Amino acid sequence: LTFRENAKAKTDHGAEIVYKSPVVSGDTSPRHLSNVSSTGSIDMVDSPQLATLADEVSASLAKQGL
Amino acid sequence: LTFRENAKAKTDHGAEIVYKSPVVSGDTSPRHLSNVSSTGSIDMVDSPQLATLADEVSASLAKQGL
Amino acid sequence: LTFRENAKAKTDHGAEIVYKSPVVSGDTSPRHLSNVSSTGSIDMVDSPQLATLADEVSASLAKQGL
Amino acid sequence: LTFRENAKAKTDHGAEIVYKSPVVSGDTSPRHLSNVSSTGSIDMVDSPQLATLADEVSASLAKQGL
Amino acid sequence: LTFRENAKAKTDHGAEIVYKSPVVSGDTSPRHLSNVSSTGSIDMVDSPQLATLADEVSASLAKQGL
Amino acid sequence: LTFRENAKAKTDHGAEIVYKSPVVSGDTSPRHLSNVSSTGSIDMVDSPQLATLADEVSASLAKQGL
Repeated sequence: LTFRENAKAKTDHGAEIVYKSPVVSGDTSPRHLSNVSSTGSIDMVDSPQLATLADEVSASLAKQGL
Repeated sequence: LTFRENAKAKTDHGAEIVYKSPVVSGDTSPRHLSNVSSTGSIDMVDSPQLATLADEVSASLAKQGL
Repeated sequence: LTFRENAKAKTDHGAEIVYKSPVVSGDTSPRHLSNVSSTGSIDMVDSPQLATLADEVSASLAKQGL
Repeated sequence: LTFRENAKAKTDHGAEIVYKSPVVSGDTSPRHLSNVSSTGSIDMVDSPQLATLADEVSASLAKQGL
Repeated sequence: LTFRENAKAKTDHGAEIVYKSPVVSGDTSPRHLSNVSSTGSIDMVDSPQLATLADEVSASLAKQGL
Repeated sequence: LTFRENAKAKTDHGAEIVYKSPVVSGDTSPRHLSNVSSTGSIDMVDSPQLATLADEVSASLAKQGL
């Protein structure tokens, strides 16, 4: 009884072989990927709060969040 | 009884072989990846709070968060 | 009874072989990766709080956090 | 010039107050949460490999992983 | 100038107060949480390899891993 | 100039007060939490390798790991 498994990359006359090899030359920058699984929760995810009150502000409110 | 497993990369006449080898030449900067699993929770994730009150502010409120 | 396992990278006439070898030449700076598993919790993760009250601020509030 | 900040929980005639206090009476067991940020990598995450060859096995292969 | 900050929990006639106090009565056992940030890497994370060859095994292979 | 800061828990007629106090009565046993940050690395994390060759095994291989 005989079994053969072969995985082959074969080149004559001089060129590159890339075998099971991830190559990343480009710049990689995914931004703001939110994966959320929530039950019964109060979640602020990727949800920054910016408030500015400035230059002669009276009797005034910024209300943010939950 | 016979078995052969072969994994081969073969080049005649002089060039690169990259075999099972991760190559990263590019710049890597993923930003703000939030993965959240929340049950019954009060979560602020990746959610900075900035408040400025400045230059003649009276009787005034910034309300942020939870 | 016979077994042969071969994993082979072969080049004639002189060039690079990279075998099972991580190569990182690029700059690496992933930023703000938040992984959160929360049950029944009050979690501030990657959620800094900055408050400035400055230059004639009276009877005023920045409320942030929990 | 006056400011008053109040957070109040008030009870007449005898009952529990739970204030900013996480309470977990249930059993907590999240299983197999994989968070993966990958660039140019060979990653096996949460990916066990089980191989059994048993009881009269001849000239045979189990091939797993990357 | 006057400022008052109050955080109050008040009960008449005898009962529990839980204030800024985490309470965990349940059994806590999260399992197999993998958080992975990978660049240009060969990572086996939470990925055990089990191989059994047993009871009359001839000319045979379990190949696992990388 | 006047400032008052109060944090108060008050009960009339005798019962428990838990103030800024972690209470853990449950059994705590998180298992197999892997946090991995990898650049240019060959990492086996929480990835044990078990190989058994037993009871009439001939010309046979378990290959695991790297």
